[PDB]
Amino acid sequence: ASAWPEEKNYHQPAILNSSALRQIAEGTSISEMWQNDLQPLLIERYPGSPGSYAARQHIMQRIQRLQADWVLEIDTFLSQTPYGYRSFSNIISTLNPTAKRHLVLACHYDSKYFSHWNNRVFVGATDSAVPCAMMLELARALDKKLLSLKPDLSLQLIFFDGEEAFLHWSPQDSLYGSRHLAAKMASTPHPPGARGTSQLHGMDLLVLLQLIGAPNPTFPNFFPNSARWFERLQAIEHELHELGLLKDHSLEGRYFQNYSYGGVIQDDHIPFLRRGVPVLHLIPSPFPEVWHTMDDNEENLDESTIDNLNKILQVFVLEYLHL
Ligand SMILES: [Zn+2]
Repeated sequence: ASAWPEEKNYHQPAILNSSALRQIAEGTSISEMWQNDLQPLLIERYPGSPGSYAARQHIMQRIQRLQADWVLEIDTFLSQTPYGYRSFSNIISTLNPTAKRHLVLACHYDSKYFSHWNNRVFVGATDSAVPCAMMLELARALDKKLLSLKPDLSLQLIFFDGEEAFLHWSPQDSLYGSRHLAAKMASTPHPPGARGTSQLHGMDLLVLLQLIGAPNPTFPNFFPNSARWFERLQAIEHELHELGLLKDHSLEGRYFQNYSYGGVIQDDHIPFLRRGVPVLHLIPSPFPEVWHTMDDNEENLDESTIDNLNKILQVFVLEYLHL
């Protein structure tokens, strides 16, 4: 009986030096991300809408133009909703599908349904268009390094559909895509041909980004079994800061603060956490002031903060993968 699913417990990062850190900082472009990945997502995209379809096409297109060998899968299913049966489509983007272990980054690409109000449309800029754009920018910025993966560990990105409740949150009205994907991966043998391990045993760590893009975010350390990874984000932020690689940033107002949070926050990670998957939940506490209002738009996004977080995340990913 192989003990490979236990490898994640001991996996250590391969830390980048100063020179490598300046390279990562210089290799990501907040303006390119803004125009090529984010703006096309700032549209009404609740499940089943024409916008949902457009969002999904945009995401698959931006991934397909890259050199790395991404394998795209659309996981489509039906679920009961307050409005009756509906169709949903998760987008899964994987490097090295038969690779036993994967570091997983995720966000939801749907936008909460709201009828038009005084000609205003809800586009959920921080929730979660920016997290989506950040994942695409990461795939783009690290493309050359990720191409080299073509430790049986690789990378996977998941864009969940239907994270939002159609009405207000309830156990049955919310997290449609993730409750579905979690159960699916929990009952899918992995790697192919395996006798007793599933795709969930292969998830080294689930890094879920939500509500990112507002000013002064503060991310607490939610789980003891991922606490050492939270610490790495703290170390990275601190070193990028000391090297002068972040913009309009101070240690007093650092994003990753030494402090926990006992309460449960409902999000796409829940269905995975309840099946034993380690989670690093990158959601700030408190939530952006514009949370679930028509003001969660482009105008209220803090550009340098997103840029800083892009650098932190890309470094975290390269260190995890030893790239
Ligand atoms: Zn939301």
